[PDB]
Amino acid sequence: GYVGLKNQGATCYMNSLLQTLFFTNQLRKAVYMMPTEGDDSSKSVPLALQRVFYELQHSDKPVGTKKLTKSFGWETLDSFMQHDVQELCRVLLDNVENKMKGTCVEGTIPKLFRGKMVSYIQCKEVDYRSDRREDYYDIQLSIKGKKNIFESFVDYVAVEQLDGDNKYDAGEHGLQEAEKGVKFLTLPPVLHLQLMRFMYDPQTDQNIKINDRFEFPEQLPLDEFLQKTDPKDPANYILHAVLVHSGDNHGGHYVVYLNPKGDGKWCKFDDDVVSRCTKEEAIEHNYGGHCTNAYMLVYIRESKLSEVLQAVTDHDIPQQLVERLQEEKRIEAQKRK
Ligand SMILES: O=C(C[C@@H](C(F)F)n1ccc(F)n1)N1CCC(O)(Cn2cnc3c(cnn3-c3ccc(F)cc3)c2=O)CC1
Repeated sequence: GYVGLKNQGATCYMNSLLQTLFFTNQLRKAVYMMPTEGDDSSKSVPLALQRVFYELQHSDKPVGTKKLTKSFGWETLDSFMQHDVQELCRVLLDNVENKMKGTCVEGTIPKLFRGKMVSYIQCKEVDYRSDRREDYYDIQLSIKGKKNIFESFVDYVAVEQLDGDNKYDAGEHGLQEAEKGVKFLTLPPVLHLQLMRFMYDPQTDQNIKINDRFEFPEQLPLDEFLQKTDPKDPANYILHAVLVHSGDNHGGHYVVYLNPKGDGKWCKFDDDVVSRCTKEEAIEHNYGGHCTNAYMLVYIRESKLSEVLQAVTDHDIPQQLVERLQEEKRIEAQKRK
């Protein structure tokens, strides 16, 4: 049923992320609604994303991404090497949130992808506490020395002591013994997790890939990490996508596994070749140990699954957008002949 993206070795994780976003159907529908009719054919990242999405949705042949990469200005070999995957996501989703501003789909990116957490300092021997709320669109999880996603989460919210050299400064009170930590207030409908497999190394001043075993489940209960649970919306997550990489460097092989409709029927998207695969190939096989493994995972909250993955028909694509892309295709085929 699904079509691939053309191979573009220098773009590393880009293709895998494009598919991930394409299959967040509620995002996709919102993308098709952006008022792009006036945009510049070659400078508009919102237009270029609509074009990629349309073509992934209608083309029988593998879809191209050069107009997209031009639009957001990452046209060099090391544009992709100087950035993390989530930084690409931010560049894409921001352009798109901004273009949806003032429209009926304003607020769609925050609604899907944004959560809130509290970061806090608590002094031990005096009453003074500081709470600060931060929003996040993604979470970077540590995997070195952790067996599984559960353990990463426990480490994320684990309390970090501050004393001796590392003491905290409590103004009125003094420098003080304290505890530092984070808790989640909310977890969004679509949860983007990056795994910290690529880490700086001082002993050799260079980033190295860590290929250790790291287990992640199909079904992920996260109530334990919330500051306050909701008994009417339990934080149960369902695995949607597994972004995978083989080898040790930016020359390696990047693929993504998805179960697009949430029903546990999986596929592997390996640039232009899309094929059915087993649940075992998408999940277990990419734990690592034994250089092929996952560096980013997408989960969808169970109570939102129906909404996030609502069907998208061609009726959901304004005809002004169809005509403009179909005219582009007409003229390319014309210069071709
Ligand atoms: O495609 C690559 C490079 C290749 C490597 F082999 F050249 N790579 C493939 C897998 C992997 F982990 N790195 N990357 C895209 C995937 C990547 O962004 C995942 N990632 C994301 N954020 C990280 C990683 C490590 N630390 N952080 C991080 C942590 C906190 C923060 F505020 C910002 C970034 C990380 O490994 C790491 C770099």
